[PDB]
Amino acid sequence: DNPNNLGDLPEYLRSVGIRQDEGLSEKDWAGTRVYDRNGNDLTDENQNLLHAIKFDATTSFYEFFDKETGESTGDEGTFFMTAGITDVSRLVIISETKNYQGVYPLRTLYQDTFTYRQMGKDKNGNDIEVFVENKATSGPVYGRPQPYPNNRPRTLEFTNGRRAMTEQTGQIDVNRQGDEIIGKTSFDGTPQLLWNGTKVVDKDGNDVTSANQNFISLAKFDQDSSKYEFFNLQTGETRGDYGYFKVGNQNKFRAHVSIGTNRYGAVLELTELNDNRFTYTRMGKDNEGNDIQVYVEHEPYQGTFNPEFTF
Repeated sequence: DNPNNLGDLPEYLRSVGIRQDEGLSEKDWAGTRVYDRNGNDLTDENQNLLHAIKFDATTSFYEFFDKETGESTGDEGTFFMTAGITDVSRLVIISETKNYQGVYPLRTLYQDTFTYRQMGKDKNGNDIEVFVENKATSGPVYGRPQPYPNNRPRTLEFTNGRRAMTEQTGQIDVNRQGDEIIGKTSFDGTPQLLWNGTKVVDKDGNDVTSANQNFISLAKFDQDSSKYEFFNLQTGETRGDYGYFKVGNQNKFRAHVSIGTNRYGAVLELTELNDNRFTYTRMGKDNEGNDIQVYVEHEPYQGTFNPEFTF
């Protein structure tokens, strides 16, 4: 029925963010106005913040398009709304073609309006926080009641969409959200799990951890806030690599944006995901220093550290 709802959970048990992602996926969007926090109109000074958008929750995929033509801008990638259960809601954009990431606190998502906070420009070219208002260009009118409503059809179409992800090294659980599998919280929102990288292997299962040590962390995920942080496995100290994460696309990738000492985004294909192990794949090294595909295995952490998030 709803392929994004792994485990067929009633809505009341789901994160706010995944429900918001689904809401965003129902409509074509276009940037219409930009305002400062007081409500003063700065649309003319921030035209570059305004585009047309299509979102797909199931694949956690977005693309931007020209408002005039609907032609792609060539910017596509991963998006998600943060979980929003124990922390505030933010839109995360990880561009897979334009090599940037953005984190935009939610201001409004209701009916035909989607507004978030972004850095923009005031009348004098000074950098200021602005609110970027998007309006739906498809769907209902949202006026008076209609027994027989005349809804605007959708028109945007993705150029490519999310690629098919088929790399597998072990069982991949598809009956619970991957955020729950790696970032389980208790009823009151307290994260319950810690993981560590155990080894890095090549496609034949040979251990190449020696050549890929910096991929090994003590990792902490929280499904209720979408927060992650990576710590030095041996010292328990933060690596300065922390921000927001999402397991998406029928649990076939883990994506994250680092907002710490090195600004980057990652979209990593998951090849195993279960309560005993998760594995992602990316390019790494062999011991001769050649560039090879590697697989970074993780298991539940058995050590004594229990680090708090540093942000």
